Amino acid sequence: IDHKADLAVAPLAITYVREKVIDFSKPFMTLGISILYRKPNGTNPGVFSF
Amino acid sequence: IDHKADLAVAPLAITYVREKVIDFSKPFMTLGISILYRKPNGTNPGVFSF
Ligand SMILES: CCCCCCCC/C=C\CCCCCCCC(=O)O[C@@H](COC(=O)CCCCCCCCCCCCCCC)COP(=O)([O-])OCC[N+](C)(C)C
Repeated sequence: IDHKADLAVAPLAITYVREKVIDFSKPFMTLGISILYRKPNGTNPGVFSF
Repeated sequence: IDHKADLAVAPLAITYVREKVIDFSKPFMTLGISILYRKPNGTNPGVFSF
């Protein structure tokens, strides 16, 4: 906003508030919110696993 | 291009050639190429499968 730079090549996510002030190009990468979880292990099937 | 319209609210996919001629907004829907395939039909091998 202060013209101390020319581009902003970075993980700068396009949102409502930033678009109202500065201008973005079209997205070079799209994404979202996802879930981390520990990969299953199978070292405990229960004691009546037979 | 002939100014016989004002907007183009439609499934008009942003590509290289169309962007060089007309101007698009930022995407309201993102997508890609995916695969149709028939859902697995269970494969019951009969009731006398033993
Ligand atoms: C482990 C140690 C050994 C113990 C056992 C030793 C004994 C041997 C025991 C059993 C032997 C069985 C023979 C094999 C049959 C093939 C199976 C089949 O595909 O047919 C079908 C079964 O229906 C039938 O079985 C029709 C067979 C015709 C008559 C055979 C028995 C004769 C009767 C007595 C005369 C005997 C002579 C006289 C005796 C005094 C199965 O169909 P499917 O393909 O699985 O799927 C369904 C198909 N569908 C969806 C289209 C409906």
